[PDB]
Amino acid sequence: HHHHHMVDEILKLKKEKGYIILAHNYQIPELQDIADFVGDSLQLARKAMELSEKKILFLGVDFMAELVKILNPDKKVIVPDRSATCPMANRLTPEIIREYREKFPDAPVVLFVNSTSECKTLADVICTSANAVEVVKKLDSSVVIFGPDRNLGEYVAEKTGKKVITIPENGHCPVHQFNAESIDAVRKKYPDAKVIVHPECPKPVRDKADYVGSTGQMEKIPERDPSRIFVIGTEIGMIHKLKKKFPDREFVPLEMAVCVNMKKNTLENTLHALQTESFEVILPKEVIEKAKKPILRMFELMG
Ligand code: SF4
Repeated sequence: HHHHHMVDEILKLKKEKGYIILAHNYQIPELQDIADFVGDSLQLARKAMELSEKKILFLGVDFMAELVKILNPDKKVIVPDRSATCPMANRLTPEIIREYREKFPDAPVVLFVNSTSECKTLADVICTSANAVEVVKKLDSSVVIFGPDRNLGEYVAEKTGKKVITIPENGHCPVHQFNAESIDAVRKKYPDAKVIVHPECPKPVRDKADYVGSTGQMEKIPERDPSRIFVIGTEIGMIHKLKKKFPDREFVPLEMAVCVNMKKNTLENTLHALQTESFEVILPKEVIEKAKKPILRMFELMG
């Protein structure tokens, strides 16, 4: 295979230099295939608490790389592209969080994992798409401040019956803005297919799906649902993941949806990262100390 040179050297350098490679489900297939662990944000966060390797190469976006670092302050965490980020986070700021705390006195602040580490220092609890409902359900409050994703917060409100105040204004993931007409059309094309969508999708898409869940939840659905065809409403990288796990099922994208930031990582720049052991993820010690609290609370509210 024509990529063999990069694949072979990545595997050699990872072993020689003592790295574990963690990747998100939206990474390109070629990178998923060289990673030691590929999962959703919650699975990556849990893996980050467990792993023993002294050095971590993380393949995803910066806020998750930083979460890995927060949980492993004394390990070296590197990423191949230091600009890979989630655009939804930048609109959420400390000033907005403090404004809303005052506006809603005793409402806990629940931040989605795609948020700056600075913002996480101000959060009561972190969540991911997988556990947001569970986290908010278990909190001792009928009102929560939630951000940055409005769709996820609205889904949480539905599922919990609680008041969810979303910050900032119109925070959303462009990748998951499918139109529900795509579900109508695929219902006609494949009448027995099951439609699985991400909770970051807008409400009419969520409401027309058979299942709503994180990418890790999506991967578990075929363990219990014997359907021959699944239609997948999330970023295109998950198709490869699902097809690998379940070669005897068919996975159809709801629409083509690409996260440009997730695609910044390539075989070439991942090789360069292992050659140079760059770019290290570095945070102020104060940020680690403060942000770890709501991250650890997330795990306390699950189990
Ligand atoms: S897919 Fe959406 S929410 Fe996830 S990193 Fe990309 S822009 Fe952010």
